[PDB]
Amino acid sequence: MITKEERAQINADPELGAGNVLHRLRAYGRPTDRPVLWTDGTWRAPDGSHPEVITLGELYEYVETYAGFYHGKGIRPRDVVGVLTASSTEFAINFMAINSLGAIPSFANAKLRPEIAREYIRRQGASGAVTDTERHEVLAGGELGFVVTAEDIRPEHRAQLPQGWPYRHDPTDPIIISHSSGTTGMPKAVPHTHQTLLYAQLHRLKLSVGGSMGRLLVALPGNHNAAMSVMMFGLLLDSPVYLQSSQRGSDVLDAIEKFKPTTVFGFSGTYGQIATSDLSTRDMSSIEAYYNTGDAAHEAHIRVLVAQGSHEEIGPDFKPVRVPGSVFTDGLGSSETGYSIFHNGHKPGSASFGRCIGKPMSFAQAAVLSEDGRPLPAGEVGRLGVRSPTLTPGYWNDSLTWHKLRLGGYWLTGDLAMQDAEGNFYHLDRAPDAIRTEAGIVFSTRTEELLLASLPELADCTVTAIAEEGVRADWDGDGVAEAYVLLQFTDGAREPGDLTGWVNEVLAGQGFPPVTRALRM
Amino acid sequence: MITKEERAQINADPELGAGNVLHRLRAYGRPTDRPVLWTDGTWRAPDGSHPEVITLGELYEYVETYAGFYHGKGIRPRDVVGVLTASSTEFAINFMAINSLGAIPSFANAKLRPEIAREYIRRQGASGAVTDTERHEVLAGGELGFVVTAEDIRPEHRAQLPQGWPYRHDPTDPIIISHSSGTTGMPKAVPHTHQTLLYAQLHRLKLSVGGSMGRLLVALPGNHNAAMSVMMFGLLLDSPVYLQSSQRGSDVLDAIEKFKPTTVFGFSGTYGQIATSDLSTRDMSSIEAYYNTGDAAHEAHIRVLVAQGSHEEIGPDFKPVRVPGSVFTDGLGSSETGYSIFHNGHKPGSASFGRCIGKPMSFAQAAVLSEDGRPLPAGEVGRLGVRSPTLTPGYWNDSLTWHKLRLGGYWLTGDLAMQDAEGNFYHLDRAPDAIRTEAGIVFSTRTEELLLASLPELADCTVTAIAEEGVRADWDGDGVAEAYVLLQFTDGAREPGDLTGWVNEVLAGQGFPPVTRALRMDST
Amino acid sequence: MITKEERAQINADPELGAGNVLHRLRAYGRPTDRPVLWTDGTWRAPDGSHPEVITLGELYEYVETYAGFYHGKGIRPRDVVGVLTASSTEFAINFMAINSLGAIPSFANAKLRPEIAREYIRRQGASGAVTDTERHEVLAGGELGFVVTAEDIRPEHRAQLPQGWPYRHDPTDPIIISHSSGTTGMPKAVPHTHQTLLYAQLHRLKLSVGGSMGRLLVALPGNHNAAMSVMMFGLLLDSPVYLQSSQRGSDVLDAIEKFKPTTVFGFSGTYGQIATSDLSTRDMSSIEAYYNTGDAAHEAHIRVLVAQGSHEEIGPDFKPVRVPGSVFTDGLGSSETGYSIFHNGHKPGSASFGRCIGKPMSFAQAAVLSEDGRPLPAGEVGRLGVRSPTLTPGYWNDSLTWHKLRLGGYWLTGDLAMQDAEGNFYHLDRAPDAIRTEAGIVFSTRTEELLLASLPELADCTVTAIAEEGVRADWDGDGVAEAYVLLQFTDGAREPGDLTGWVNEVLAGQGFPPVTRALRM
Ligand SMILES: [Mg+2]
Ligand SMILES: [Mg+2]
Repeated sequence: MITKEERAQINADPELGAGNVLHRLRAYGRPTDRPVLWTDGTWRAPDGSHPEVITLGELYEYVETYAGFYHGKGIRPRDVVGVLTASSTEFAINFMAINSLGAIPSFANAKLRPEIAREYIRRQGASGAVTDTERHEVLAGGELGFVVTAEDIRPEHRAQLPQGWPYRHDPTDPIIISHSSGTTGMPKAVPHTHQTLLYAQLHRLKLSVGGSMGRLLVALPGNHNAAMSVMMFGLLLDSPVYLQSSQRGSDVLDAIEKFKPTTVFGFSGTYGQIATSDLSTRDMSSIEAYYNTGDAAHEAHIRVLVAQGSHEEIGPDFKPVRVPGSVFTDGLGSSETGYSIFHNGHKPGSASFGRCIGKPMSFAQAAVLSEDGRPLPAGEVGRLGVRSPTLTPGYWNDSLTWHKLRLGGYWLTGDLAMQDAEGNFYHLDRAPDAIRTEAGIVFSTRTEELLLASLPELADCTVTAIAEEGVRADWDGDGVAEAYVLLQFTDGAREPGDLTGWVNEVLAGQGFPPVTRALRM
Repeated sequence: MITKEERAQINADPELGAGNVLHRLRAYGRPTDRPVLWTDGTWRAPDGSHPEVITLGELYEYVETYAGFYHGKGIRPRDVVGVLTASSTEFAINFMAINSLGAIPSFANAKLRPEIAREYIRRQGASGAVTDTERHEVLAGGELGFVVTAEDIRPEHRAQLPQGWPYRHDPTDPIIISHSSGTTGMPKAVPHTHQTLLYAQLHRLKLSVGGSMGRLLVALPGNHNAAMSVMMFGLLLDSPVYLQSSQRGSDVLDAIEKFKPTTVFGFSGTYGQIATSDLSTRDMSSIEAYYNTGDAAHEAHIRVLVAQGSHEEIGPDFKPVRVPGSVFTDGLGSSETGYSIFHNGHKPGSASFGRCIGKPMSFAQAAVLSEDGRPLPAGEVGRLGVRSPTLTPGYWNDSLTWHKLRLGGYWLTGDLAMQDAEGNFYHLDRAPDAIRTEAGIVFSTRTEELLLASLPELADCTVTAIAEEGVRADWDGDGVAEAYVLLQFTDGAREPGDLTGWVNEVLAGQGFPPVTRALRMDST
Repeated sequence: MITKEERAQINADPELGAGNVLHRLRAYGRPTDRPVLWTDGTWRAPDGSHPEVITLGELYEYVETYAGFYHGKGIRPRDVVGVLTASSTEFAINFMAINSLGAIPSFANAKLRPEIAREYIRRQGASGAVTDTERHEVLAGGELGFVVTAEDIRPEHRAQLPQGWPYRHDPTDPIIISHSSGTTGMPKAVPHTHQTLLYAQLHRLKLSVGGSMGRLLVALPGNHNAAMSVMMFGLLLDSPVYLQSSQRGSDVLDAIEKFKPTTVFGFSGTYGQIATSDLSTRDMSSIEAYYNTGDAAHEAHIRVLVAQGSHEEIGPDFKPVRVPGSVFTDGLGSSETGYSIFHNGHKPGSASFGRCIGKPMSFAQAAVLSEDGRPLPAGEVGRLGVRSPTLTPGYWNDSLTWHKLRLGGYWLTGDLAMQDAEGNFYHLDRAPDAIRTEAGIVFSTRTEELLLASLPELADCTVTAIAEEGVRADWDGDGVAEAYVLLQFTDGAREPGDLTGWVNEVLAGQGFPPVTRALRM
């Protein structure tokens, strides 16, 4: 745990940031025999072993070796080095080592289409790259100056550590490039600086952190910058950090039972698999909070999860009382913002947030923007735009797209939203998921979810637009289209009653625009 | 309501501020015949009459006359001119006309005790002072270069208007002084600049935040800067404002029926009286929202009040829908903060119980401070300090007291508080009302409120700090005092035999630390 | 010329910027029948004429016609429109019209090689380009959406001016892309925003301009952003502005005699070419100031120029008294920093500056940097760094180069420098011109200059480094080379003997490290 002296020590350190957390820990003279992060043994250390618990001393050793190797291969400050791996621990070691020479680690998801990955990295102008074995063939044989794997980095390379190591980042110096998951086409490459990747975290520490933090289980996809964001925060707090790679419910559950984390970090899809598992055989007692990043988690999964473990609340005598149940926090955000900008907590008793994502974090500044970038008054639909010291300085090597996605000084998250009178924001939908129909704007995700939540005989359903030729009828667009729904029943109990009237009865109940027709599958 | 072009004009105005709103209205070319202020007939116009509805152009004419007049009395930029009156509209006219000269109008509560008012105004360095005919004797006969009343200002004085009028304020020039509302002996003079008084207002105007401020009924004590905040904000929005001077529940209620306001602004005492009335006789089909500052409004009242009128909401289709009920914003803050800092809306169905004041405004920044002046981890008790661009530059002519009420960069509100892990703030108590016994600290107003809904046979109780005949044991003091339970039984029965244990069981059942006795005074 | 009330109105305009000077001029109600722009007639107006003097109202007509045209061509905010012309006035009209749409005009020097012009623009992502007649074939027939010239823009297209015109720029919105002169290879595209391109001008407008900017002759190359800077500043001052396209000294001299400027703006090459001319036949009686951007002008020439015209010094009664001579201001600036950061004012009889350049403009921060980005103390040589609210946000679509050119939060000018203990900065040489020897650091240009100014039997000499192939020895390098000075004795010069010991004499007699060898040609 962190003392008050250490807490002051962190806040007093104007050099600390995303490029030197490891090195400031050494400057604080932290105990080096302390085990600091736990792994799923998916990363090969230089000695050939696959460490499952790593001490601060060994972390210095491993990072110095890697840094030595890359200097070896010619890596200088402001060079780009691709990291294409599935292993969270591998992401994290190459992240810190490349950082420490002043070069820029560029995370790619291991499961991009190989031509996409290859060209995604050529466009950054990278000097070379490291992969895991299964991805090695995706980059080797091309134009990169080196394409190595963990087997290539060996203890002798630690002797090549340059004079003056580690690098001394200015706040504005890039320390990572990463891309958001779930995209189509070429992912946009998002850089983050020494200052920005850690801003929100270091803001917390300047006052108080919530839920302590305890033992952190990082089950976020390791290519996402949040994995590094959380991991370094945990290193600073002297909280143990487990770097879980697989986003698969069962594997994460095995991790919870062996690591006994007090806080879990993950994506919706993982929380969903967990909440539909047979939890009655799982020791979740250690858990006190989950954080979810990216798309919001599903309220029925959340209800299953907050029932596990326990959290402390402020008692009536103003002292902590433990109570049954955990706290699941949804955090709307992006790779571009380096942290969540809005927060939505769910306790066991908590009420439905509906579509309300509340107010932005104090350091951020959001708005609902007209098409010409003025804020709209409460009650009107527009583009959600954020301002923040955690915001990226702009897509790597793509100025043109950066500024296309800026409006009135705000970055555009790509969501549609409105404000109420008290100044809370409401997430309506992704802009490209709005369909302009003659009944009005169908929000496809709101529709799909309302339907699935009202008709239990449906196993899935899907809104899809159908316009005339070439017509574009999303939010950014001009035209109109009809919105057809594709249903997928469970085991029976079909309502041949119109289908289309069946589903437009629900939509009408909520005031939603109807869909043109609803077809089974 | 205010149009798109109008708000853009107000956001593109780099001169707009609490020193010149009236003249910026004139600059935006607004219709001069529009009624813009509604009074209660307590202010004497320069023609002798008592107008009840003032239009924008008439308002130019009055403020010009009062400007020319004070100019004729020798008033220059950066002079103080005191304002001791009971009429909210009289506070208003003097505020803008004194401001329009670069001089700092200084508000003082009419009902202040004679020796206090005269001293408070004298230590400011005021060049003079205006009074309503009642409080005249309180300031006259002293060192003020003048002491005047409305009748002393005739139409003729309009021609005295200095060339170059009106003043061009710098953001950091002062435009008001005003004091708080607790007779801690001598009130503290709080100045506010061209920029701080309207900061919150203009920040929400730049972000279109707000809504449901069609007709504003300002029942705040006119001597308090917030009265001018709210009036000017309304002027800017082009929203009828009504300047109710008395906080008699009855009077404010008659105002709700005459003015038909959409938003109502007052101090807690007013709401406390209005809630406990026969609301069946009253016509409140206008009220959508309440605003309350100064004292926290007790939840038992707030629930009576959110019952009236209607307000819009976002229905499931993401369209506005009108629902019965009203919103009761309770915002903390103090005279020093210019605007409320924390906030606490309340609807018909409410759960924001329990001293929880929410989170601070985005432009502001709060903390729960140690004695070393550092922010605590959640769950720990300390002193609540704040930081804000709405904050005052510091107590007028009292720098010693100013820096004594500041810690680690924050201005201390003198409240104790704690945070939950989600960063909400809970208002334990005013630090004077803190008594450290043996077991732990017992919060006094919390020990007085734990005999409300747990020991229901008293119309009041108090906790007192009698240690030695002056040996303190407060939060800031380092000693141990005896906290006490002092009761008040109304007529009937209910009274048991034990004069000590009846108050100790409810305290132990809600986690509280020890009392030590109890008695029964008369009502004297 | 302009009043105090107009000057306060400007200084009180929170919307004034590089994207709407023309539109703010109208908001201020400037008279429209008044001339404001003088040309050399190299630009075809929409009606086919070639105006030589343009009223402010006629300017509104041209820009609106061009705005209506680009609007019907499909140009939307944040689009990029290449401008490839030799006409300053054509650069200027297009810059304002493409601005007003929210689109981004990209200037390119007309003399770029076709294979490079084509690609420089393609890399930006432009939707289209306008060219003068000569350069249409350079971009025509490409992947570009359109390639037009001024013959394509008739008065009809003014009817196409869109709803809501002109654009309302956020301070951070891009409003120009241009590049620098004197580069080899692919020039670097420098973008500037609504608030950076005019920031030094608006800031110096919080000081009395006093009337030294009475009639500006802008003879800077048209593709250069300084030329738009000076133009817009002049417009704001209600100072006539002449847009001379040619940099040939004789053409700028014909311009000086015609327009009778009070302040001239050029590049040192223009100035040199003027200073070496038979000034006798020339009226230059109107000049009170020259201004020179980028590279300092040869002080030899400067002396000849400040000889011309008269200026105004302050009198004992505190009203201005007119004295003979003029003021020539060197200002090391760049495309990236825009204005000059540094000012070196020369007037008649003033002392030579040597290698001093003074202190930076109050709004910028400059430093001599260690290789890890720390400011150095007086005495030591390091890399010259600059921070300024006038700095570009970074090269367009080339994040990689942008951060390669940054150090400890500063932008690198490319120069080596040191400070005296009084604060002033001294420019030693270009970081690629330093030669790492064992004689020490030999500054290529300083050695060349010293020799060519002390032993007058030379017309030119040249210092080059000779080291093992692959070894880099240029400050940025780690290895070492040997310095050779190749001598070119004048026609009939009394070519002596030895040589190596001849140059080593004069260069070691002023302190300079020794050269390895000296040969001829
Ligand atoms: Mg909702
Ligand atoms: Mg979808």
